[PDB]
Amino acid sequence: AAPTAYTPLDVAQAYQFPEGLDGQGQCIAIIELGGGYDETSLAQYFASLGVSAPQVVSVSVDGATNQPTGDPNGPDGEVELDIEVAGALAPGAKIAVYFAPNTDAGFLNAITTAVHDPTHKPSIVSISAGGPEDSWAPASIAAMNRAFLDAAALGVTVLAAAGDSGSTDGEQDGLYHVDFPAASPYVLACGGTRLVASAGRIERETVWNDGPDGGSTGGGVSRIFPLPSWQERANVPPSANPGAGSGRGVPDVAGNADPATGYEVVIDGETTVIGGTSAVAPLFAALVARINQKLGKPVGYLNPTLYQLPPEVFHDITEGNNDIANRARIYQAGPGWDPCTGLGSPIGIRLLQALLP
Ligand SMILES: [Ca+2]
Repeated sequence: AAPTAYTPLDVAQAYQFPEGLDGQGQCIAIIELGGGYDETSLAQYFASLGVSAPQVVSVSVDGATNQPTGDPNGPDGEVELDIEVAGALAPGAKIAVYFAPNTDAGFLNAITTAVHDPTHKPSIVSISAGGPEDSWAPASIAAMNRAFLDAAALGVTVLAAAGDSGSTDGEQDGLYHVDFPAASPYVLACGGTRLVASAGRIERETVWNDGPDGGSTGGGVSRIFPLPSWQERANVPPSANPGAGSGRGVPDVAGNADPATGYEVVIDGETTVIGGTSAVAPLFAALVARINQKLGKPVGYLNPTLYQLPPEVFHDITEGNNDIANRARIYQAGPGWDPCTGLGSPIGIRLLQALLP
């Protein structure tokens, strides 16, 4: 009931991120289509958490640059949240922030620029929500999906927030929708939960759903991408939309996103609390950076592997739903993979152990 907040370190601790690793030698690319960040907030924040501040650099795509508007409730909130969560948890990694115009081509160009970047050479790319998959021009979906396929072939991991408006994803057309890029089978789709945790244990973790007013995690069944071969044993249900039909299930994993149990951050000089699935992609980008550091080689495309690992690697979320439109409870969490939280929240050290040869 009482709203709370965690520093990113608290959340990493709850998910048992592997100790002694900080992402040294890795580079995490973060895609942004607006706003900016200021060095003052970043320095104050990293100093406050006691971590050595990671190097953060901006990359201009199609003429766009780092331009904070100064409004803590504007786009700077998302930009600084992304950098602060990733940087606080993989402080040994270099962070490259790619700014592009807010257009389909700018978004595509930022991704490809990051993936093929010979100067920054990122091994991981973190992206926020981009909109209901069926609101996208088909040619844009194809181009974006190919960019993700290329990243997978190149050994670059791509993570994307699943959305903040539940199973309907902000549309009021009487249908359920999943968000893109999360829906691409080549992206690690990140859903959201409400986490109640302390240093040594998770007291409770449920689906993030604060109703129409407070938001809810995206999740569902794609109407564009077929059910991947590697996801056929996850028990993805048919789409809830009349006509049903199988399709790629969203999300793949999930982590704390509820603003009511949000992240303490500093935006435009102001200490405040922010949530949303935009926090989850960078959170897990940091985990992957630590794992890549230990393995000595990037894990790249992880989806097929994740779905074949033993379930002990994940914390299964079984309670809650992401319906903020009606009383049907579509979709609902339950034992095993579900369309609200996927495989659940990863247990960092067990995931690393499972990936060690
Ligand atoms: Ca579950």
